[PDB]
Amino acid sequence: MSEVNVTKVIVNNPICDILDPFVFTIEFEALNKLEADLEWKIFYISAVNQDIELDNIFLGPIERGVMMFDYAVNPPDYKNMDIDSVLGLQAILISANYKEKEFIRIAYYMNSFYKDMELRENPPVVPQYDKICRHIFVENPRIVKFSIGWDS
Amino acid sequence: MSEVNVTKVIVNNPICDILDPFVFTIEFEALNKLEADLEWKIFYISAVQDIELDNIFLGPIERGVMMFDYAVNPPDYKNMDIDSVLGLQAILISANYKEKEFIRIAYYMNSFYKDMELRENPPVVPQYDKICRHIFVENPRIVKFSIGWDS
Repeated sequence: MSEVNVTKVIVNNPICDILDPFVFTIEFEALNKLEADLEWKIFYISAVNQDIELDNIFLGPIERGVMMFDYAVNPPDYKNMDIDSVLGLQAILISANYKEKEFIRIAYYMNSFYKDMELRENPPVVPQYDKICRHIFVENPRIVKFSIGWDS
Repeated sequence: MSEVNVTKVIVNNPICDILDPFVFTIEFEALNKLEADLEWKIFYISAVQDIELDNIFLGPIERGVMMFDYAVNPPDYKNMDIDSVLGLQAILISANYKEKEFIRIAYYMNSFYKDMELRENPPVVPQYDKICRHIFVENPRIVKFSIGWDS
């Protein structure tokens, strides 16, 4: 039923400071030309409280064939977030949409923690976001596909 | 009663193609000068026999702190069981003195196809250039052993 198959997702900087942008290399194959653009979104998932949309971009026109692209998005504003959405188990999710309907989601768990062990053992009362790093679990993508309408 | 303490181990390229060398940064402190060299080995652990990837000698050992980078080449995946290539494996750092092991540090790792179609349908002939390993860095498995030294 799906007109588009996602063939690759590369997490380019799986271990980095949390202030660094998320960078993905994404490959997909269109089985048919589509009249409209594909919409790719990135979501930050907290405290595994609501999901934060990091960015959304449109790609088109969509011809039959394979396309691979780089997608860099900025991190959310950790200063205005619950500390549990900053330190601990989080997730990052790629969402693909057509005509405002999601047809696949790919998410990766990630652990966020202070890089230096003493601050891990004794976290300060005021967080120091410049010394926190995320570790994305690239070997375990969580995928769900959805039946949507396309052009017919 | 150990004369040498291992204070840091950093896995420099924890997520990479399996054909890339393993690179470690290792820090240790000798509480006393030692008459002989330290021997550091790296082992590839299958089906989580073991393959010794390399061994190097460091010396002379003076009292104090030393940090060094240790790069070793991967094993010959073409002559290995596919189950020793894809899946849960391990990589182990071994430190020895006078041919006696006094500490071992190991990390689990998952190795998987980067392309989703080959992940769902792995080929009968492996494509090692398209497999990636993820070394599980925040869970080091350490065991220390009391050995004889110089006294």
